[PDB]
Amino acid sequence: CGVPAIQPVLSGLSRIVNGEEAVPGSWPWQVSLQDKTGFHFCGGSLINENWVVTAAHCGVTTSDVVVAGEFDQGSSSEKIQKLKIAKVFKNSKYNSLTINNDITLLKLSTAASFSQTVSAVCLPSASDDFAAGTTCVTTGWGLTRYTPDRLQQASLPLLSNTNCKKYWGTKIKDAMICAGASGVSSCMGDSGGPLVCKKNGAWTLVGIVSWGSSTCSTSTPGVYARVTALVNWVQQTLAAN
Amino acid sequence: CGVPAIQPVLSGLSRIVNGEEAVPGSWPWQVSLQDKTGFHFCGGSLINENWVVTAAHCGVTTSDVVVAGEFDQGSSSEKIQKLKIAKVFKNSKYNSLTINNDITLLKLSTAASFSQTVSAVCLPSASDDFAAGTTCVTTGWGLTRYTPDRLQQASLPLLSNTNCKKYWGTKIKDAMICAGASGVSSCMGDSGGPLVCKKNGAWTLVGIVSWGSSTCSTSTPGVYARVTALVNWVQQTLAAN
Repeated sequence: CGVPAIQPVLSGLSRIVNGEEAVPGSWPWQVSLQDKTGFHFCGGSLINENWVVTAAHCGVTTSDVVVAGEFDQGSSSEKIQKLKIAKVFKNSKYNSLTINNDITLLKLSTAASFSQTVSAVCLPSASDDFAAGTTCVTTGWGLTRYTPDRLQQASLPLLSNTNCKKYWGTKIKDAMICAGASGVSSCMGDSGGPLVCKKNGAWTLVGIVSWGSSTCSTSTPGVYARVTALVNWVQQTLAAN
Repeated sequence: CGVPAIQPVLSGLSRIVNGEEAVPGSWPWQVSLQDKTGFHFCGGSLINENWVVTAAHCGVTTSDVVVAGEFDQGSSSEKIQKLKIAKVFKNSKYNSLTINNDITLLKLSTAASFSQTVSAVCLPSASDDFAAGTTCVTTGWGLTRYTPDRLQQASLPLLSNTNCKKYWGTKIKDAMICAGASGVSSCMGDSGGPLVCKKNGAWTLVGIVSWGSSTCSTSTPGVYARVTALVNWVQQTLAAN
């Protein structure tokens, strides 16, 4: 896990304004979530061939589909896997008013076929420490909400929650983590999309997109679900189903 | 319904900055929603002795309590009714990502005792037309989220959805309505709290608080669930339960 067969290329432009285009297939856990009608509404991350992790505030149901292997949402030409959802597991601690504990698991009906362009992100241990100032990467088609239809990426640093409160105040809870405000926007991440950091040669899922600056400010950090705080619940859910 | 036994007094100060204090008991349908621990997290409105209407994004469950007859949340001295919730009816069309169709009904276990300070707001017909520019009133303890602990009120005008889109863009859906940006803030309304307008001597529930300006701007309108679009669902739910 965490080692793409097609390696990401990250340039200085990933650090400013709205990031830059990714190399196709270089973020192989990134999936798109489409509703009954084919409309892309959220992101998510494969954690193995049968399970996708996304945000609870996406409100995914079993009439939505998981789309793997995608790069260009405007191309009907690329090999993709449209996978049906058999069951949705929303974290019971999710507070839909503060958006705290913002995580949901999706169990697929049939397994994805892992390949060079479809494979799993690594999950952290609950005890892992990702320090403030660490450069991490967020990816998604979140800029289409306002414009390129190809997968974008940005490099942005983690913040301590204390420093994140200077921007967002009391909305920041312990199961949250912030990144950005470094002169680059966080809006390329879809709701539910990944924030990953490279630990010992492998990319690890550190955050899930919860919300960001209402104006895509380059000086306002994104707020993510903190995966260390929720990974025990993830592993308990996989073991019981 | 819609005719308080204690009549509201609304002065010019209800029109600017953060509104003004209400006369005690003059908004008798206003309830407070408290969790297991007594913490006030949302508002709502009585529509009869057995049913409270609030917003779906409040995520109310049967371990929360409805508190009626309140004025001063810091006073342990006033007569109030703490009412248990027997069942929660979230509108199935609620989209937790756009906050569209943001309405939930609460059926009480035991009826409230209606009085001078506890009584019901009127519901509109689906076909009622509340025109842009109509002065309406929002009430709540929403300023405690940042400060007075007594019930506040503000007068603010309705906007057409077209004009509301100039502020909020594509987040405005048909089951929504906006009010304010007239030099007064909308933040005194709790999530799920009422927006009422006086039609033929009776106060009618026109909106339910969905979200507002992240900085409580006096030039940014509040966004509410549009009750005309959801009242048929309300009446269908009351008739089947």
